[PDB]
This record gives sequence, structure tokens and C-alpha cells, in this order.
Amino acid sequence: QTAPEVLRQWQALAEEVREHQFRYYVRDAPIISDAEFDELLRRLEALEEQHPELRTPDSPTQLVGGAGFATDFEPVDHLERMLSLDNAFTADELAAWAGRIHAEVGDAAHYLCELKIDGVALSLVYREGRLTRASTRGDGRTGEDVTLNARTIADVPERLTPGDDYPVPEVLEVRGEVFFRLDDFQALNASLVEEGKAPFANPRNSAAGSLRQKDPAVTARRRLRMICHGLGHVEGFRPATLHQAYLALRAWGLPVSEHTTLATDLAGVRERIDYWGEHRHEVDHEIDGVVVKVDEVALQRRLGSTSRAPRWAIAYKYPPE
Ligand SMILES: Nc1ncnc2c1ncn2[C@@H]1O[C@H](COP(=O)(O)O)[C@@H](O)[C@H]1O
Ligand SMILES: NC(=O)c1ccc[n+]([C@@H]2O[C@H](COP(=O)(O)O)[C@@H](O)[C@H]2O)c1
Repeated sequence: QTAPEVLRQWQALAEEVREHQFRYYVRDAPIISDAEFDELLRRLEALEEQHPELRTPDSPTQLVGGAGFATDFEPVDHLERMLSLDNAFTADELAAWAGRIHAEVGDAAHYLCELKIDGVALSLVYREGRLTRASTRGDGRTGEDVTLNARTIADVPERLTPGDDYPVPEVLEVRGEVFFRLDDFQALNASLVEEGKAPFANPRNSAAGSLRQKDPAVTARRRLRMICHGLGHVEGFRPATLHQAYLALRAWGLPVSEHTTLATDLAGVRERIDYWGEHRHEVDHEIDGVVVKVDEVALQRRLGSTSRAPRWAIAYKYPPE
């Protein structure tokens, strides 16, 4: 065993160094000067000379000076199973879902109405306010590790911002959608064609492909965006409602949509659906529908979920744009 202070110092220094290596090489966006970084690395190298067992092929020093940053899409489990959503395509279907909800929990349920973004699902995990893992949906229990790629998304903060009202959770699994804005999708296609590459047929395909890059620097060069729309496993945070949960996401620095509204009953839900039916074209990214969710966490627990989806939510899908 190496002495505890030595090990502590090495770990801390190596992590700080690797982070700047990632920020400089992958993102082309350093956050400390070249001089500052150089002293940092010099120090890590000194520590390793004094204790050569610390020099490993994985060290930011011994091996990885050019880069060692590749995504391999290895399977990684979600903390809580990621489900899909049941759909409704007609007024009748939606009313039937509402009725079922009424029969189980009466008039105690309110409905959060969110815009359904037609992108790529991404699950992020923050441990003690720090981003540790990001993965794809996969089969729901297990997805693919695209942590490095997710680290290049501007909207995804590496660290959560501490706030008076909302303390940083011990563990936070937050779900969101990754997408391109329409103008950015066109721009990307033009750039791809300029290099002799095939363009993407649609923004969803384009987001998926941009996200899933073995080399995260490719992802860093593209304007991916992310909007959080849900919660998985959480520790140190017990929001009464989804809407209140979104306020904490905001305080912490996570990206959330400004188009969400809280309806009190089905008439309110119906109004939002009719409204976005008329105005979804004005949003700068693709919206295929409206997701209706029982807002009260306790009611969500009661209603539960099936193996494939929540009973407490439903996606009202429009006709193709
Ligand atoms: N606001 C949203 N809330 C929940 N899920 C959303 C939202 N927007 C997009 N989605 C995605 O919609 C997926 C289910 O969609 P679908 O299979 O088309 O019915 C989710 O699993 C999410 O990844
Ligand atoms: N400002 C930075 O964060 C940063 C990080 C990594 C490398 N670099 C620059 O690139 C070279 C350093 O060696 P590495 O190639 O591991 O990073 C030096 O020119 C260094 O200043 C800068």
C-alpha cells in the first residue's frame, strides 16, 4: 500500500490533469492557461518519479499525453429502469387515459404538459454534483456508455451549481433528450457534403450519429443540445412534484424546457394539446407531441408502471409534421 496522503494527492492531481487534457484536446476549450496546465503536469510527473508504482499506462502522464479518449459504447446499467411511453393519437384515447387516472386517484392529480422532443434519449448520472456517466437507452436496463460524448455537449454541465434552495443531491440520475436545432442540422449537412460525406436524412438520425462517435472530438465539433425531461434514481432529493423537481434542475444548472405548463384537469390538457398543434412549427427543434404527466410524485408511485411504460404518463402524438 502507498501512503494515504500520497494516494490522495495523486488521485486528485491526475483527475484535474485528465480533465484539462479532455477540455483542451477533445473540446478545444481549455479552462486554465497553458502555463497553469504545464505546472500541473510537471507536478504530477514529479510525484510519479518519487513513487513509480503510481505511473501506470492509464496515468494522464505516462501514456496519455496526446489523448487516450475514445468511446467504446460498453454496456452500462441505468440506476432505475428507463421506460418508454404509451401513446394516444386521438381525443378519445386521451380521454380514456384520463378516466383511468381519475378512477385510481380521483381529482388529486394535476397534469404536467411537456413538449415531446423527437431526439435521442440520454441518461445522465451525477455523483456528489459531478457528472460520472451518460448513457443511451439500450434495452432499458442497460445502455451504452457515451460519457465522453455527453461531456462535449454545451448544455450538459460537468458540475452541478450549488444553490440556497436546492442542495446538490448525493446521487442524481436525470433523463433528457439530445437534439439539433433545425438550422444547425442543415449546417451540419452542408459541412458533411463539403468533406465528401453523406448527409443525414433528418435531425434525429443526425443527433444520434453525432452523439455516437468513437472519437468524442467529432461530437464536440457539432452543436448538440439537451433538454432534461425526467428523473431516474435519486439520493438526497425528494421533490413533491415533477414541476418542483424542474426548479431544482434549473438551480443546479441543468437544461430544462420553457414550454412546460401545469394543467389542473383534462380541459387544461386539451387546451395545450390544441395549442401546440397549431404552434409547434415555431419551435426551433422537432416536436412530435405532448407528453402528459401526473405531476404528484406520490401519485406516480401509486399508479406505478408496467414493464414497458409508466401508467402515470402518456404521449399524445400528432400527425407527422
Ligand atoms: N418531454 C418528454 N418526456 C418524456 N420523454 C420524452 C420527452 N420528450 C421526448 N421524450 C422521449 O420519448 C420517449 C418515448 O417516446 P415514444 O416511443 O415515441 O413514444 C422517451 O422515452 C423519451 O426518451
Ligand atoms: N490549457 C490546457 O488546458 C492544456 C491542456 C493540455 C495541453 N495543453 C497544451 O498542450 C501541450 C501539453 O502536453 P499534453 O499534450 O498532455 O496536454 C502543451 O502545449 C500544453 O500547454 C494545454
